[PDB]
Amino acid sequence: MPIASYAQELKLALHQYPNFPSEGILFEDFLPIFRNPGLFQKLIDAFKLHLEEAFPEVKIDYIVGLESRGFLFGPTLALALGVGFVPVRKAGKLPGECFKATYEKEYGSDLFEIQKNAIPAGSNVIIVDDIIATGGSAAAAGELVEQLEANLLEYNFVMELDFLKGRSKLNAPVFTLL
Amino acid sequence: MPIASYAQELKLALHQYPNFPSEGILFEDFLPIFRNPGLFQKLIDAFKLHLEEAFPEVKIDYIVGLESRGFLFGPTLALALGVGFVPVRKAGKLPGECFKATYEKEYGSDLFEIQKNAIPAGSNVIIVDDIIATGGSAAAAGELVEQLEANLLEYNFVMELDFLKGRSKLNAPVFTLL
Repeated sequence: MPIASYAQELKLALHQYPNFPSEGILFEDFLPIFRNPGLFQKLIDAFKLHLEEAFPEVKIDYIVGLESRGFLFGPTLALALGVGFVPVRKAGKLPGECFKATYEKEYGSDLFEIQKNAIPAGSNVIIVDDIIATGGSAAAAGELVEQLEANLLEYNFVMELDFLKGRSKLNAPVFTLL
Repeated sequence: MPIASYAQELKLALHQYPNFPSEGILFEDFLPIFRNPGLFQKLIDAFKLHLEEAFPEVKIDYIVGLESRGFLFGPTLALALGVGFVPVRKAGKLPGECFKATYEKEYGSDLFEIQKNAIPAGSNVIIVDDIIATGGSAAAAGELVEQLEANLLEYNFVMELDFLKGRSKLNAPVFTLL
């Protein structure tokens, strides 16, 4: 059926890569989806249909995409929904005043930013990305949305993979298409 | 003229930032465009209008976008045109067999990749990105398209900025919207 029909076709288009990006990790490459407009259309329609059914009476203001894979489908989904798109980037890339969030890893940390004036306080947003695994960048994006005094309605991911490092807690509902 | 109207309105949405990313460079941020679906669509319509005039009797097979600002509008443009999208990424990120190209800077280098199986030989391609300044990544992307034995029809950029380091030679015509 509908969302499930699209999910099925998209799953079959993924390419499996064992031991990537590290040994033991079974990677799934979604890039083939973008190479074919027929498949790309179904990816966007699947998320659009999901959001229309998940929030029939709640207004979505922005799609927040995570660098860089979330940039591949997030902006198009935003346009398809008639809403704005705002990126979360690795620190040091965005111009202007930015809110910052840190993801502490075993060794070192990952810094993320979002432009302070990009989303008004009270806005409702959906954070999107390709893969949800350890969840570091997703959790960080969540903190940034909170600093903007915006509401995180849900996270939308294309897939879930096991990067062998456990899972960081996400403080919002999660929908994973595949 | 339609494309003139789009360009003028899009230019007004840009935000200036002195000395970014480094001292002496006057940056222009196009991110506000994506925050407004009406403006975002005008950006897409502007590039569509250009390509329809530039390649009336030539089939475009793929839009190749550069990481990561090219990912913000490249996929969207691709789907709007009904063609495929393929990313060029900084080395070490893409899964699968990849072609490699190096951008030699004065005191370092930037390595780029494209998946070998992403584009069939003989395909017609348009490379897109936000800013054309030094042209380093753009030149590397051109070399990658050549390794795929594909035809580079043109480069499409949103804007041109002066990064104070000259501009590398590009082996294909260039179109800059703003």
